Amino acid sequence: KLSAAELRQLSGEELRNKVRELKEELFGLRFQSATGQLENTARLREVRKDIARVYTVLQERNLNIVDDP
RNA sequence: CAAAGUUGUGUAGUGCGAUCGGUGGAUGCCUUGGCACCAAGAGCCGAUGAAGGACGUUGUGACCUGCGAUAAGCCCUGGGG
Ligand SMILES: [Mg+2]
Repeated sequence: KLSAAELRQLSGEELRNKVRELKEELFGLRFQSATGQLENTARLREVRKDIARVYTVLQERNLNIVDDP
């Protein structure tokens, strides 16, 4: 899974929790990469892409491009 | 055999020719680059912060191109497969 437009079915607070969880996962991945672990390197970019998606949804809600749930 | 006389000279090197190579990158044939134009556009950008940059950004060392900590990319829409 890589997240998609179903993030628009979530609420603001749980989307922000999603942001925090994604940031923590990226932190762990970066530490693994530094320490020599993390064979799965593509996730290291996909997590940042997911953060971008969640910020996209939040900003469209904030700017009223899409009606806020 | 002696006497008198004649002629000859490449083991150092060199010249010329032929031949076989080396160096060199001319020539010929090209080209992801230029040059001069034609036709149609567009003729402004900027405090909603420009022109141009610095630094950063990739699974990984650099540089170029793109991008800006949402960082060779995020979303919507249409096309295409
Ligand atoms: Mg003209």
